[PDB]
Amino acid sequence: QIDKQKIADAVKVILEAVGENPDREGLIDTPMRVARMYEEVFAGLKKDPSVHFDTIFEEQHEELVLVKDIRFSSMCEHHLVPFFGVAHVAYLPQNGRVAGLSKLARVVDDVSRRPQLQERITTTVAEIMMEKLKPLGVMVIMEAEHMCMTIRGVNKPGTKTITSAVRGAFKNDDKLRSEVLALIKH
Amino acid sequence: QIDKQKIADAVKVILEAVGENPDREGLIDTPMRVARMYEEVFAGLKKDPSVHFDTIFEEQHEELVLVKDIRFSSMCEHHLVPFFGVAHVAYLPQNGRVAGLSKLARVVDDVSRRPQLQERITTTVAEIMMEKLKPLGVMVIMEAEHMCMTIRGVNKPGTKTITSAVRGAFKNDDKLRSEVLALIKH
Amino acid sequence: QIDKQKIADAVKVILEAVGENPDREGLIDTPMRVARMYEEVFAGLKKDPSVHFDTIFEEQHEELVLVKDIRFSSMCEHHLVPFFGVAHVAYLPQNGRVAGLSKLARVVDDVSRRPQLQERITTTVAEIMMEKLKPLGVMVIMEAEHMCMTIRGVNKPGTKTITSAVRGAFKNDDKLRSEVLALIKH
Amino acid sequence: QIDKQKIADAVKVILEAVGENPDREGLIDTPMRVARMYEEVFAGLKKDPSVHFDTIFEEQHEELVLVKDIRFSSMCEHHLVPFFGVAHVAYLPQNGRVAGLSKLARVVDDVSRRPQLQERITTTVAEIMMEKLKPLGVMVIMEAEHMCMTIRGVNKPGTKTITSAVRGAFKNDDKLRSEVLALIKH
Amino acid sequence: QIDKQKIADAVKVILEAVGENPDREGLIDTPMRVARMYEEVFAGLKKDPSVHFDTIFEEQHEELVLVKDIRFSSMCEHHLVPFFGVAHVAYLPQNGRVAGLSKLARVVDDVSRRPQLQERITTTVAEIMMEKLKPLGVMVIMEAEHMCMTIRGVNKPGTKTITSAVRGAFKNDDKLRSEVLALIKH
Amino acid sequence: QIDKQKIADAVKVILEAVGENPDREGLIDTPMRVARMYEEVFAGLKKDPSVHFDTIFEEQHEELVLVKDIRFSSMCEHHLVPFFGVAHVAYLPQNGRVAGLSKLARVVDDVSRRPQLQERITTTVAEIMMEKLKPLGVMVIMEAEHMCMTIRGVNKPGTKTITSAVRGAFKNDDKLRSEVLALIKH
Amino acid sequence: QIDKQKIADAVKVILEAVGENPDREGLIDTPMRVARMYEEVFAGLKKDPSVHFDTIFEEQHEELVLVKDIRFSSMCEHHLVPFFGVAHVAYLPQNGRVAGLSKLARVVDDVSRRPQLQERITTTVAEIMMEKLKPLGVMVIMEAEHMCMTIRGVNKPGTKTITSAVRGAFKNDDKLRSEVLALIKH
Amino acid sequence: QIDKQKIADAVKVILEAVGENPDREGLIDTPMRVARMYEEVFAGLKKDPSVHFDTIFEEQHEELVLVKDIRFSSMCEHHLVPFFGVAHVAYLPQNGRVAGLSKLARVVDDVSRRPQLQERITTTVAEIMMEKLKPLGVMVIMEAEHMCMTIRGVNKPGTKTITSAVRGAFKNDDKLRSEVLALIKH
Amino acid sequence: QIDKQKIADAVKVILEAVGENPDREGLIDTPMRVARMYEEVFAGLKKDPSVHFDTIFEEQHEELVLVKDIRFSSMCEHHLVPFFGVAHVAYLPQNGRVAGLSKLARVVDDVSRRPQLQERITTTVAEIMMEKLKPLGVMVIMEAEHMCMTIRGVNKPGTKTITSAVRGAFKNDDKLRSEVLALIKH
Amino acid sequence: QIDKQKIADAVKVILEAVGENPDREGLIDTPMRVARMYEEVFAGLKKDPSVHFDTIFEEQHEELVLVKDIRFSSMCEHHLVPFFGVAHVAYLPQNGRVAGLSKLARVVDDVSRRPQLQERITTTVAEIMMEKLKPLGVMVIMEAEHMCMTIRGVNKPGTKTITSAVRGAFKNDDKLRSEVLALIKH
Repeated sequence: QIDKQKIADAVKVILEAVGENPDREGLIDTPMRVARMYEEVFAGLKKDPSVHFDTIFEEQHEELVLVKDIRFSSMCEHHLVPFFGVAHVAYLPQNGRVAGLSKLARVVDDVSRRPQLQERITTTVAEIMMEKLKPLGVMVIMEAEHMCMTIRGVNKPGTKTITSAVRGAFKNDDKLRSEVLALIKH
Repeated sequence: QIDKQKIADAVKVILEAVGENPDREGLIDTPMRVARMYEEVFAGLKKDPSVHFDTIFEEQHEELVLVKDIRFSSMCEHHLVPFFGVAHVAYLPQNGRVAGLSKLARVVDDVSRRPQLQERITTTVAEIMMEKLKPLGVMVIMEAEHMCMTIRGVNKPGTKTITSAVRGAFKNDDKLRSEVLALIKH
Repeated sequence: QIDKQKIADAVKVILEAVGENPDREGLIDTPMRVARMYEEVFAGLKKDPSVHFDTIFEEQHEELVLVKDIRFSSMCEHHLVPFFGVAHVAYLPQNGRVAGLSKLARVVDDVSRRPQLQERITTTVAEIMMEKLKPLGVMVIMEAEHMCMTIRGVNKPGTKTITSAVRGAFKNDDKLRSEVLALIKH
Repeated sequence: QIDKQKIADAVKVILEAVGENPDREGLIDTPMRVARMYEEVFAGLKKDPSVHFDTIFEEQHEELVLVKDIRFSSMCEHHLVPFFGVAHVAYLPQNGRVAGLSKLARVVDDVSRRPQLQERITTTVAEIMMEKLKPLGVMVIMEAEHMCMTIRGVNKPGTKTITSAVRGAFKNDDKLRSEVLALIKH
Repeated sequence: QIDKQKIADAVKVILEAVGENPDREGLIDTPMRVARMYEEVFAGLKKDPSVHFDTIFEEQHEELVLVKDIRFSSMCEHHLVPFFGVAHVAYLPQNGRVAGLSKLARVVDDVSRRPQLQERITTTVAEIMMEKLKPLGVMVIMEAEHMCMTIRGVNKPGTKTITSAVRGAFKNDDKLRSEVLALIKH
Repeated sequence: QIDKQKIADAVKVILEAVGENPDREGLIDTPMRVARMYEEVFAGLKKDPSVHFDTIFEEQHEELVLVKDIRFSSMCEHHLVPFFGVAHVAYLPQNGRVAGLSKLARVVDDVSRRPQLQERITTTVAEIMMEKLKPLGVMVIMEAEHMCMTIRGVNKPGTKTITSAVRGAFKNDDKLRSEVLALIKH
Repeated sequence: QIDKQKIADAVKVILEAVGENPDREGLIDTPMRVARMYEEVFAGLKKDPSVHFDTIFEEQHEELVLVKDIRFSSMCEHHLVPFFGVAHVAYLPQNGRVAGLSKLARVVDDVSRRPQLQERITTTVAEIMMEKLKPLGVMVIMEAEHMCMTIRGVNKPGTKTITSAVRGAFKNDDKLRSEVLALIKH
Repeated sequence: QIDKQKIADAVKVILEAVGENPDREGLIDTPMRVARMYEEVFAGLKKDPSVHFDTIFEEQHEELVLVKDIRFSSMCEHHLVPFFGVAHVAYLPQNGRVAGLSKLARVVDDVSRRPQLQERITTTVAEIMMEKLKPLGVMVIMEAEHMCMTIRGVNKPGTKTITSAVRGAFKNDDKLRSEVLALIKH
Repeated sequence: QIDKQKIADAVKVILEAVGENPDREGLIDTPMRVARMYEEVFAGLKKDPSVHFDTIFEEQHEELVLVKDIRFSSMCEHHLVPFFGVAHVAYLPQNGRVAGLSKLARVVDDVSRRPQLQERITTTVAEIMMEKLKPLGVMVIMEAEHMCMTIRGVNKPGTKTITSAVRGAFKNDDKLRSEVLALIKH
Repeated sequence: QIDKQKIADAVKVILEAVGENPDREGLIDTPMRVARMYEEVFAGLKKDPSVHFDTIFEEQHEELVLVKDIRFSSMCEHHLVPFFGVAHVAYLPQNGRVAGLSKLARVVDDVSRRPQLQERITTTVAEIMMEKLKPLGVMVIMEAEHMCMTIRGVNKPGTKTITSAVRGAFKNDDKLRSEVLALIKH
């Protein structure tokens, strides 16, 4: 349970401090709206994201699985402004241990819903999968645009950041990485 | 000069309140970074945006000028989260009073650099142009994506908001409005 | 409070009736999953979708607002299979009554979360807006693909259905309707 | 022969249970429509999909054949909601045994017309080909969007699942797999 | 029931006449395959396409409905070679009479499944809708590529033929036609 | 010389057999039109397609030549319905035996102008080039859509079939094949 | 019959005059090749292009027919270098007089196969249609790129020239012209 | 003839003044290179842009001619930095006076080859055409990107400026302007 | 110096020989226009293309440089009709010898401005770069459309010819060739 | 602090020398505007671009990070005219040393804000990243259009120059380079 009233009070202080009128009609509810938003976008601070893979797995299957264009969003920890884009998750199941698709997506969301670095989301999702799924390998790629960069002095809209994490077989098998990348293009 | 320290204190309170560890390496400078960011993105609170048109050029031309796909960003006043996209600005000069292209962009930026509604940015830019350029008419269209919407519970990425403001000749000449809209399509 | 157990029993009957083995591993949890899904996608049956506009902002703004590409999904009432696409909502505020963007999206979602016709979603959204925003006018357009049609006998993938509802000023002002349509193309 | 009446009764129970009015005009025929739909989309439960290859053409051609962007749809067995996209099927004929294109498509359709996992459709198609075509190798790739995921709480529209099955020469020849993937991009 | 054997005999004659060897492996079954194909693509000769309407529900709904990008194919009556593309069907319901979307598609198919002129398919579909739906108006547009043209001496691949039929209100209201055309672009 | 009258008679029989009125205005000339069309599209039955290379130009150039997006059409031998698309031809010349571009196209056309399998067109073009040009290697890729599949019960519009044939150096040099494939994407 | 030898002698003179060696291997046959090419591309000098409409189809159809993206090429009369692109032809049939598609294309080709101005091709095609089809109106649009301009003098590759001719109803009905233009833009 | 040496001396002074080393390898030849560049890009200062408009008579060449996507570049007179894009020129011939297409392009180039405002290039081109062609009307549109704006502090890459000039019939006939705009979109 | 009058006399002979009226208004100046055109497009016959190739010196720079999408045009030596498209030039500088961009383009133009084969342009540009830059290697790719093929009997518009030449390191390093190809796609 | 007056005097001399009237309204302030512009775009002459590298430490993160489509602009040192496009920067962090994204962009800008060669910007950025981040390797690619080439006699708009620099692991690992290139295309 987040203390929304405490956050709201801080937001009000911020608004006064930047030279705004916190009592004007457009801002009256902003403090609480910001609080509610933080509650939602930082909910992952209160959750172990690995729990979604504590579940019964899907019917046995032994070949590459790739789930691509999984939308995500997060907040840069440096500036607390959103960054957003897609994640692509590929892996080689071992002994038929396959992840429910919606569980995958929940991991990405849960890891994301806290102040982050894209790099840390990428590796964490890869680590959780290695831990919980014990596959022959995993490859995670994330692609995102950072407002940290679009709205600020630097002002570079259209810049995409791309992170990747390879574990297990994907670390040593370039042909496999290469196939994943080809399948992700389309 | 805004009180950055005061803002930083409030941000720290927010980080504790959401359940984060404000002393961890990735957050230690976040309070001050957010304060410096707010100083930059809300600088417009301290500026008259109309000053950029205190220099206008006198060459004699009476026909339509459209500047399209001017990038902008701002922060929704409801949630203090960025929205960003493009502005298109069209006007009918008279007495050859023409706006420098960079001056136009500065007006858009200055109006934008405060907590805003897209609607209000749109009309303000239009009003400033009527006041300072005294053209036969102006038409302003803005197109933007709101993170207010993409990162929150509602979760609708790809939603675009489009606003417009017409003044002078554009208000009564539908053919003219129509031509502008065709030229903006591209 | 939906009787999920009852639904699950009916689903199990359906699975037997189509010639499946409801006791096979891949189907054992299907009855309850379907029940939980129905609870979610038909939640709108228990909600008044108009409540989201019980809070409205007063600004001094009188010009066109268009929110386009709002993703939605629903279930055809004929076949209980999903249809999905986008809604575009345009309105002319009256007396500065402006809708929060997220409130708009919520209305679309809530109206959508029940067995539907696309036509009815379109008009209902429009009606709710006229009633709760009291704008000069509203125009709602929806564009969607129906699985009723992609998977089933007609087998016409790629077919899009487009519905519209105009009220108030949009009903009588063809120029205005025309401008909305141009802005929606881009 | 499916017991449609039994299904229709169960659907009526479901409609009552979710809080709908089964007697309203839009729903009166829904129970039977759903029954007829299930009879069609699950027809594959009554068919051997391998019969379509009981006719094969013998012309000494030994090189790669790829049939790409074969539309398919199916119903997830977990939620009985459609998933749909494209299948790509590549094979290396052996002794000039070539598949009729329409026979290929029929196999995909027939395997699909039952409650499924994408993975199982992929491998089943591949197995049927190896068995009935006896080619040097087969590669099957499927790309699909699951409504299981777009309409439910998880709410991740745009997410694509990609499955693959390689047999014979495609299992050991990475260059060949690579060429197929290039030809599928375009 | 058509006389497939008769057709097969004629096809065999055609194959001998063009200098082919009707006994070679690739052609042995061609006569009967062509017969079965004609039975399917010319099935409309045995059917009344008007029987599919009206699946008319009552809504209280008076606004435009457009179903676009309905795939169709037919055979030119001049050369018995396929032409194919899309149909777009728009109407203004009267007294809340709405057409099932799939019923619309079936009408297009049925009218199409016979030797045709694109022009005739277009008007026939429009007439059937006026007769059976009794709407305020209908507009039908078809867009297609003719192999009559792509494979023959003239050899103009990429040529599209576009036909239209307007009835009722669409005949007199250019604004309405115009809106339909805008919605069909996209 | 083809016996057009004999073909026309057979076409008339086919029209009666399918339940059409052969004497209606749109069909009266169809029998002879179809005969003249068959004369044209099956002209290749009377031609040696290799004669176009009884002509070569000695330049002493040894590097890759690729002619891409050569339009072709043909008739499936299984159903006598058109298929059409593009051919790409690449080769490594040897001793100034470069092929005139129009001579290449003529070979494709000539091989195509008879009842065919896409596979056979692909290999035949490749064989003719090896025989007549004696290059270090050849690679032929064809991409086409089959009406065999778009207009019939299977009904899969947008399906493309891709065939290839490699000879000489292209058979052993995967890097070379790969480069060709890259150059064909653009 | 044209005097190819005379042309070949003139071409040889041209080659000498520009400082080329007419006896080198690549040019030996060029004079006769250019003669044969001129015989083909200027064949329209010997043909009445109107004869293709001496056969008309009668069916009582009165609505708009548009044939778009008809490829053509011609030679500028100013420089004898090719220009090429597409023609779009729209007409309103009168008393059911409809043009065969291939006949239309032939007219465009025949008018084109002589030294031309794009403007003249456009009006000539329109005039022939009014004369031979006696429709309520015709609209012809041509779009082309001129090598007159890409290789020589302006050196402006990508420049398109667009010409139009309206007759009959299209001359007076701007809504109709407008609809044609919309249908051409897809 | 320009005094290049004088320009080169001034450029060298500029390089010293900005803190650069004019003797370093990369700058040694820069002063003369800048001089030669100015000679080329400002050559229009020494020419009468036209100055060269000869026409030919064609019959019922009274209809619209549009030359679109004419590439141009120029230098802003405010900053002496390039701007570039396309010009579109449309006119209604009078009495069959047609412009050579390349002559049009030359006029654009020549007017462009001097320090400019986009507005002035636009009107000048329009005026020259009215004076020298005496058409019923002319419409000129230019679309360009200004480096004045992409490289400087304002920093707005992607911004396009669009100017237009209408004379004669285009000034009073909105339908005509509209048709031009539609044809320019494609 | 070219003898333009001699060429003009030969062109006039050609025009009479093809059955044209050389005294009609559109053709009166054509002989001289064609002469002036040949003077321009064959100017390379009088020029050494290597002579203006100057290098730029960047000390120690050794990494890949690619200049892509360099427009060129030329005339096929077989038919004297234009072909045009793009050249891509990649090289590995040695010891910091780098090519000025405009110098590169000039070499391409100069080699092109004579009757050519695409292959010969390709290798010649490669050779000149080995000679004048002495790089570690060069790769040249050209992509063009030939009117030799679009306007003639063969009639295959859209056909692209692609040539390549590799020297030095690009000859033995397939990875490097591959990277160039990837960079050219975009 | 650069001597703006000196620069302004030189610019005035340049304007006279090219044949312009420096006293005309549009040019009066140009000299000083150019001076102020040079002060801004060449500000990098006074800064060390390596100072911005405040790396961030994330844990032990060792996997690929790519920041792509970073907009940049600079001035060619040869002609002092802008070139602009994108930079892509990829690196393999060592010991968790990661670069702030905005810091990366600042380095690109600072290196760019001086007369440059694209090649030198590319290597300098790469060097700075090796020095300051000490990663396992870096790859920098830049893609730009040069006005040096678009506005001048050579006149080749659309030409892109692509430069690269590889250090550390990217120098020896072609698979890695290849993966970066794929991710940049995407």
